Amino acid sequence: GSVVELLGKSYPQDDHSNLTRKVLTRVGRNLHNQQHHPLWLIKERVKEHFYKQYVGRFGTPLFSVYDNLSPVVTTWQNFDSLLIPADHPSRKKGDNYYLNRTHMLRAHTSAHQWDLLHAGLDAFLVVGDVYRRDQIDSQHYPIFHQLEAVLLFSKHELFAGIKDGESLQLFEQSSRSAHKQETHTMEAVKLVEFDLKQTLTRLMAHLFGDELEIRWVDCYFPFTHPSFEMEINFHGEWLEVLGCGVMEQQLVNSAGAQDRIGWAFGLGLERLAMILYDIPDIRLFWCEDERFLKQFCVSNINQKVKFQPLSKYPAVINDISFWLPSENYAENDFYDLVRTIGGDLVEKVDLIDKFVHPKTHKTSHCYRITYRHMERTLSQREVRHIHQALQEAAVQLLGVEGRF
Ligand SMILES: N[C@@H](Cc1ccccc1)C(=O)O
Repeated sequence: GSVVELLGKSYPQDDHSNLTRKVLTRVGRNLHNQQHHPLWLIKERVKEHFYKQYVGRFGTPLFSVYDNLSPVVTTWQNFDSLLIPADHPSRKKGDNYYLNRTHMLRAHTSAHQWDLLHAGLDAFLVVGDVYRRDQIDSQHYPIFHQLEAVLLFSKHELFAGIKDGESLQLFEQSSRSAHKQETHTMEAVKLVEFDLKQTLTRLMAHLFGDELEIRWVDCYFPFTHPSFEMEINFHGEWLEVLGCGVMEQQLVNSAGAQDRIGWAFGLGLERLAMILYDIPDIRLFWCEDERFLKQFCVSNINQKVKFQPLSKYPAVINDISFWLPSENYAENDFYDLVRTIGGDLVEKVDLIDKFVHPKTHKTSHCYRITYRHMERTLSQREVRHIHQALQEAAVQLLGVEGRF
C-alpha cells in the first residue's frame, strides 16, 4: 500500500521502497537479546572481555553497551555520516531494505557510530540485527547480527608511557599513505593500530582458545583508514569475521570528538558463531528446533561449547527458467521472492545459465534451487507445490515470462 507501519511509526512508500512482509516481521525479534541463544552467548562473552580483560594506561575504559537501538535509520546515518560517497555501490536499491528514499533498515551497526560519538561517548559497543538484500546459501540470510566497538584516545592517554609524551601529537598536515590518514601522525596511528589488533587477538583467544589461526588482511572502508579484516582459518579456508580500522578523522571531528583518535570494529556474530560452534547453516539461528537451541543453555558463559551436529536431510533440486522483463529486473528481487515463498525450505539458489535470444533480444536466466530443510525430510509433494507457486509469483510480481 501507500504506508508501512513499523515500531509505532509510519513510512510513506515511494520508488525506493522494497521491504517484504517477512523481513518486516523479524524487526524486533532481537535474537542477540534472547537468553541462551548462541548470538546472545557470543554477545555476553564479548561484553565480559571488555568488562574484565581490556586494560589501558588509564585503566579499563567503561564501555557502555547498546543492544536495543532501533534498526530503522536514515540514509544519512547509514551512509553519509560514514563518508560513503553518493555514487557508492553499497547504496544500490538491489542490496538494501529501503522503507523509502529517506529511511531504511540499517545494513550495519556502523550506522550508530556518529550518533554515539555526538552524545560524547569515547568507549562503546553496539549490538544489533542488520539487514541486507543478497543471495541465498548457507552463509547468507537477509537479517544478521553485528557487534560494533568504538574506542577513542586523547594524546595524553596515547603517549602516557613516555616522559616526553606531551610533546607528541595526534595530528599533522602531511599525506595519506597505505599506513595513515593525511592528518594523523605516524606516532599516533601505530599505537592505535596496535591497540586495535591486540584487543581483537586477545578477544579471539578468549572466545576460541590459544590454538586459533588468524591473519590480518589490509582492506578499505570509507569510514576507517588504515583498515583490516581479520580472517580465521576454519575447515581449510581463510574466512573473514570482522572489519576494523583507525576511524576517519572527518567522521570523529564531525560528531564533535575533537582532539581524539579512535579505532572501530564490526564483528559478524553469525560468522563467528558458525566457526566457534561449527554451525553449518545460518537458518539454524532462526529455527525453534530444541535439538539446536538446548545446546547453548550453559551455566557459565565461558564453558567451551562442543556443539553436537544435527542429522542432515535429503535435498530436492529444481530448476526455474524465465525471460526477464525489458527493464528493472534484479537477481535480488528473485531471491527475496524465494525467501518469501520458499522460506526456510530453501538452502540455496544458484544462477546457472544466462543468454540472450537472437530474435526477441530477451535475456533468459536459469536458477537452480536446492530445497533442503534443516529439521526434517521434505516431501516431494510440498516441494512440487511450493516450486509451482514460486513460478506463478515470479510471473505475476516480477514480470518474467516462464520457460517452465
Ligand atoms: N561496518 C563494516 C564493518 C566495520 C565496522 C567498523 C569499522 C570498520 C569496518 C561492515 O559491515 O562490513
